[PDB]
Amino acid sequence: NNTVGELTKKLASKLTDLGLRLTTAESCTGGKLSVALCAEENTAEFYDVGLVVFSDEAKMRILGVRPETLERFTAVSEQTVTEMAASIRDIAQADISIAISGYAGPEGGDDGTAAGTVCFAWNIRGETETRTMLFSGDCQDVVEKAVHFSLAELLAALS
Amino acid sequence: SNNTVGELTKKLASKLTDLGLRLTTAESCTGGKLSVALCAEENTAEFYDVGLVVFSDEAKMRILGVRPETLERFTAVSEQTVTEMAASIRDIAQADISIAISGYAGPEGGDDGTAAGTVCFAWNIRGETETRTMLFSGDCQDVVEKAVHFSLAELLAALSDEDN
Ligand SMILES: [Cl-]
Ligand code: NA
Ligand code: NA
Repeated sequence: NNTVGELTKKLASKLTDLGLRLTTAESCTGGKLSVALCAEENTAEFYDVGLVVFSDEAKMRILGVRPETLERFTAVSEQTVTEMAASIRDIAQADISIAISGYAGPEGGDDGTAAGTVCFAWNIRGETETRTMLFSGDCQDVVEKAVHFSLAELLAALS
Repeated sequence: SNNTVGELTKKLASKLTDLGLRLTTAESCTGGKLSVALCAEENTAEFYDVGLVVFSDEAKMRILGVRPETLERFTAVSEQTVTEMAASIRDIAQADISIAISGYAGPEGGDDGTAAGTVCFAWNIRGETETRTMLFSGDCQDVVEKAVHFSLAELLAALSDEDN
């Protein structure tokens, strides 16, 4: 019913109308979320910084994810993405951030979390919503659905 | 050598993993397409960790530590700016090798009259940096596609036994 391109167009219009700035941190989707947001005609007026990170080490060093958050909950959790989303919003001095962390596949987590499990955080002016989704399909399917969902949820919150 | 981007990343993956080389990227033009290409490789986690995308001059300055004077003297689209971007992202990611791209994908050019399609590249390979400037024909998507391909082909060339 909405393609990713339709979502980014609607989000762009909403964000620019509200004078708001978005940033993203991706640990799963490989930059596909960044790519969708830069595909917009006027991406420059609402989106500046996108980060892609794979390792726990990078999350700790770049996004200030606490080592004990990772110890208690792993990188794929709503707690980790809450920290990722808060850090990147500060780093970018943005109004809104999205953080995604998941197991796109084919392997799952070491703790046996199913492949296709993806955690999201949306931080809007310091207010954070989180979700954990389980997606079917191969890695590219999971990534496509994760990107779509992260955009669709933000659009909904900005009702 | 008439290679798709998928072929280039597969060859680059093998060149890098052979020596435990770690790669990082900073893109200001290609919108993350370079990161996506590198993350699509089957063994991406063995050689690629951090990718940064930035649009603005201020973000290059604050996040990548590009000097204000560099931006004023040479603009963001310059070999001086991408050299600084490549040095910083390499340190931020603790990587062996970095690629930085900054260009005018189009349709608009630079306020200084630099044509749309002008793209600057830096490759920092364990502390030694090569830079180049290219003018790519086509619309914004064409420029981005060619910039991604060129950034990878040149790195693979720099790491080739055939180089002289
Ligand atoms: Cl200086
Ligand atoms: Na994938
Ligand atoms: Na551009």
